[PDB]
Order: sequence, then structure tokens, then C-alpha cells
Amino acid sequence: MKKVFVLGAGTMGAGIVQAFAAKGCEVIVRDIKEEFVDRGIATITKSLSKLVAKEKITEADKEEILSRISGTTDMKLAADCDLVVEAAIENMKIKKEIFAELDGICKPETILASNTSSLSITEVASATKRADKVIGMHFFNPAPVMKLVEVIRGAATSQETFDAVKEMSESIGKTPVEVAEAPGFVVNRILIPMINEATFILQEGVAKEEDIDAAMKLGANHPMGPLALGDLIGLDVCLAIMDVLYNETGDTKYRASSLLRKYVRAGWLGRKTGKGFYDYSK
Amino acid sequence: MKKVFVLGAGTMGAGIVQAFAAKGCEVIVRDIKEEFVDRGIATITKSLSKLVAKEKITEADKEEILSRISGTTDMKLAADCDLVVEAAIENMKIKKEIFAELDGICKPETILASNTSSLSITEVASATKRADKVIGMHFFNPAPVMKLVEVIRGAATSQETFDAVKEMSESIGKTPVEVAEAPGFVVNRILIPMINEATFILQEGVAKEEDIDAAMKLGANHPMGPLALGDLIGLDVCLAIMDVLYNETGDTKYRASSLLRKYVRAGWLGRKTGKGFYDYSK
Ligand SMILES: NC(=O)c1ccc[n+]([C@@H]2O[C@H](COP(=O)([O-])OP(=O)(O)OC[C@H]3O[C@@H](n4cnc5c(N)ncnc54)[C@H](O)[C@@H]3O)[C@@H](O)[C@H]2O)c1
Ligand SMILES: NC(=O)c1ccc[n+]([C@@H]2O[C@H](COP(=O)([O-])OP(=O)(O)OC[C@H]3O[C@@H](n4cnc5c(N)ncnc54)[C@H](O)[C@@H]3O)[C@@H](O)[C@H]2O)c1
Repeated sequence: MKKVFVLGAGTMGAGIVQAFAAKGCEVIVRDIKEEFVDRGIATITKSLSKLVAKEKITEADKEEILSRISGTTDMKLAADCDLVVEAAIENMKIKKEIFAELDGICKPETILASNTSSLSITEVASATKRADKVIGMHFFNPAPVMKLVEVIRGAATSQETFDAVKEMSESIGKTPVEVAEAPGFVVNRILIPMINEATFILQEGVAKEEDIDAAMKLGANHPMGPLALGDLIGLDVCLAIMDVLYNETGDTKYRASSLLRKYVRAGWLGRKTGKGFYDYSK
Repeated sequence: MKKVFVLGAGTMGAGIVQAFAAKGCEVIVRDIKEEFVDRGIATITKSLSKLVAKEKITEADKEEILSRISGTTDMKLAADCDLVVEAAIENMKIKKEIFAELDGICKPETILASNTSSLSITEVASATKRADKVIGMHFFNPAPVMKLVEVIRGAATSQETFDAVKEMSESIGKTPVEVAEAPGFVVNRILIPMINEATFILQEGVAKEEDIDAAMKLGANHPMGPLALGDLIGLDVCLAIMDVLYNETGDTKYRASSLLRKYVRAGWLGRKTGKGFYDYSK
């Protein structure tokens, strides 16, 4: 599978597109308006320049990756691609429309994959007549660098479809891991409550921000502490993920701290608002 | 603090002996049998050679260090020490008696600190009449190398004992962090439940061992995955800590999985037994 259709062209779409293109795939990327696609492309172009300045790749590799990527708003261009990776907005109604339409359009061979962090693949695939070829392909930000893809098997995802997505992932130099679908998969299910735990510690006056983080970094060799990491993932995202784990499981274990909900209601979302657990400046 | 008494010639107490001595403190290490003390002094000795091999230090340094360390099995030898660091077995009734004993032996100014991961500094302090001078000094294995020390204030630990242990942590080149005593402090309170969650992920069929650990390594940039890390800490230790956190809080969030109890009951404790989540060799 060398021809890849990617829907959406924000952070993860752009990153995913680059990931596929950088290892020689032909990639079409589809967004809604035309300035979105352009942005997605300029995003990727800025990222590759950062790789050239690092002397990680040549200016020629950059032009070549770019040469492998095309923009469109036409969903019909999906019809002859080997893999679709949907990385549009995290809304179930819409993902179900996208996947239905994609079911109509694409040849019967095409595998259809979502990059959703928090929505059920099984539920998405149920909107199609291709459940055996719907699958989750959950990448990690920034997708061109991070080597993991959680490969999320829905209830009806075939062995054959999993094996194909696995080889496809290795073919672009990523390490796929098989996941029977469950909330939070593996990574977010471990990582996020670890961040929520650091909010509880703080809320219960056990220790202060800088200390909680130094402790995780020096005591556990984590490259960044949990609170900084929350500020970096976004506190709204952290909060939404603890809510999904809690609503899906009914398990009081995944209850978010009151302090986290308050920071999100203040708009203290982290870096991207210049304030979360830490105050930031440009 | 010129002079340090350490209880325990085991893994940690040997490591803590080394951490102090190697920065020029005198140290008296006390265990309950000579064999043990000997074992301990050999361990510092072989660890100091290793440094020597890589020209981290020369022989004169090594033996200069070794000359600062004396062994004993008599508690009464703590009478002139400036700081005690108790790293004996994790058992309340024993710690209480040690600390009662130390309170009788030591000059009024000596600070009594414990390296306990899971017992209340405050309860230990109440077995003495010098609660203001009792504190936890929680090091990380290997104590020579790992920089962090969680400094754990009991309810009655004074500002001046805190300030003193802080300066002393720094003076041996460690980074102290202030902790108001609560179960699991900071590090283990985040880290251990993370390993327990991975055991839950495994028990519920979500994904297999190696995949869980590649996920956390490649998806979150953690230096090791949590299952391997559990095997390294010892699953008996993971379980005990989840059990303290659960009995101390009454919160079901910290309930250990059944898979964890089962592995512990099989003797599959980790590397130390040659088998935990993974099978090991030599
Ligand atoms: N760090 C992360 O953002 C991250 C990591 C892993 C997974 N995810 C998941 O990836 C998905 C996308 O997240 P993102 O961060 O790129 O969001 P984003 O908001 O930055 O980008 C979403 C893009 O999808 C486009 N879009 C909306 N409706 C569309 C449609 N019908 N067709 C084509 N494009 C459409 C939008 O125009 C937008 O450009 C979500 O499912 C999210 O849960 C995100
Ligand atoms: N990784 C770790 O081992 C680790 C890390 C952080 C904290 N701790 C804590 O530090 C303490 C020691 O654990 P360890 O791993 O070194 O155990 P260990 O079994 O390696 O050594 C404990 C030593 O204490 C000795 N001992 C028992 N009763 C004693 C007494 N009354 N006086 C003097 N010595 C006595 C034993 O002879 C033994 O050699 C525990 O409280 C534990 O929770 C351990």
C-alpha cells in the first residue's frame, strides 16, 4: 500500500502526511476549505526546513518529500488509494459521515483508518459495509518523529486488515503495536491519569509544581515532568481524556481532579494559551 | 554534618553509605550481623572500583572513601553521629523500636531520618521524644547515582530540621524536594499505579507485554516500559505500595490488579528471582 489518502490537515494530518511522504509514499491530503490545505502544506514545509537546518536531511530530500504530496478538497480522489488515514475532528457524527462517504467512494480493497484518540473504532466502522477493513492508526505528536503507532482493532477488524496496517507501519519506519480496542488504548490510558495524579498531589498540598516535576524527572528519569507535560498536551485534552475513561468504564479511578477542571474553565490550557500549570511567555 | 549513622547494609543502605562517604562524610554502617555488614562493605568496594575503572576516580580516592566507612552491629555507635539515615526493613514495629532506641543513644541535636517508601514518618516520630528532628530522606536506587531525594516532613518535623536536611542533601550533590507526608510521596504515588495500570491493560486482553512496553517507550519517551520496570523494582514491592496506597486512602483507584497479586504469589517477583513479567537469565 503506497498510495495514501489523509483527511484533515491540522497538526496531526500535516504530521501524518509528512510521515508517509518522507519514506516514499505518494500522498493526497484533503481538507474542507482550500486555505486549510495550503496551511497544512506550509506547516509540513516549515517542519522540513527545520530538519534541513538540523542537517538531518538535505534540501533535496525536502523538495522530494514535498513532490510526493498533493492537496485537494475533493473526496473523490480517495477512490484509488490503498489506505485512508482519517485525522479530522474528534466528533463521532462526522467521523461516521466521513467513513460512510469513504465507503461509497473507495475501491473495495481500501483500508480505512482513524487517528482518533478517544472515539470507538467499532462504532465508526458500523457506519460502513467494510467493518473488516476499518481500523485505528493512532499516531503521536509530532507524528514524523514519534515512532509508535497504536494499531487499534475494532471488534470486526480482520486479521488481514491488521497484518496489512502493521506492514504498512514498518514500511514507513514506525513501530506498530496491536491493541484490542479499549478506552485510552495503551499510552493515553497510562500517561494521562499519571498527569491527573500529579494534579491530585498538587491539590492535596503534598508538593509544589516545580517539585512534583523535578521529582518525576530525577526520580524516574522521565524526560519531562507530568505538569509540564500536561501544559504541553493541553489541559483540555487531558481533562477530556480522563472524562472519556471515566464515562466509558464507570470506574471512579479515572475521575478528574477538581483542580484540573478549574484550570480548563479559566482557559489555562497550557502552552497554547501561554498559561497552564506554568505561566509562559513569548 | 561530619558524621552519619546508617541502619542497613542492604541494597539501599550500602548505596546511601556510598552517597555520603563519597562526598567526604564519615559513616558508620550498622546491620544485625557481621556477615551482612561485610557483604555491604564489599558492595561499596566493588562499586567504587567500577568508578575507578572508568576514571571517575583513582585508587587513592576509593580508599580515602573506604577509610571514612566503618562497620558495626552495635546501635550504640550512633551516639556522636550528626544524622541517622535508617534503611532497615519495611516494618512499622521495628522502625518504631529503632527510632526509640536511637532517641536514647544520640545527642539531642542528631536528626533521625528514614528512607522508608511506604510507612508514615509521623508514626515513626511518635515513638521518640524528638519528633521535630524526625524526617524521611527517600533516596532512589542506586543511591550513589540518582540525584533526587524526597524529603518528607512528618506532621511535627521542624522548619530547621527540614532546612538542615535540605542543605545536607545539596551538600552531597543531591536535589531535595519538599514533601508534606502523604502516601506514596510524589514519585511512587505516580509511578507505581502506572505499572499497575499496565498490569490491567494486560489482564483485560488489551495488548501483550512487549507491546505495552514499546508503547510507553516509543509513545511517551520513557526510558523503560512499565512491565520491565516492575520486574526491576520487584513485583512484591509494586504490590505492597499499591496496597499501602489503597489501605491508607480507602480509595479504590489504587486497587492492585488480580494479575499482580497472582504473579507475586507465584514467586515471579522480577529480575531478582529471574522471572516477573519476563523470563530472565544469568
Ligand atoms: N496531538 C493531537 O492532536 C492528536 C494526537 C493523536 C490523535 N489525535 C486525533 O487526531 C484527529 C485530528 O486532530 P488534529 O489535532 O489534527 O485536529 P486539528 O483541529 O488541528 O485538525 C483537524 C483538521 O480536520 C479538518 N476537518 C474537519 N472536518 C473535516 C472533513 N469532513 N474532512 C476533512 N477534514 C476535516 C479540519 O479542517 C482541520 O484542519 C482527532 O481525531 C484527534 O483526537 C490528535
Ligand atoms: N529499591 C529499594 O530497595 C528501596 C528504595 C527506596 C526505599 N527503600 C526503603 O529503604 C528500606 C530498606 O530497603 P532495602 O531495599 O535496602 O532492603 P534490603 O533487604 O536490601 O536491606 C535491608 C537491610 O536492613 C537490615 N536490617 C533489618 N533490621 C535491621 C535493624 N534493626 N538494624 C539495622 N539493619 C537492619 C537487614 O539486615 C538488611 O540487610 C525500606 O524501608 C524500603 O522501603 C528501598
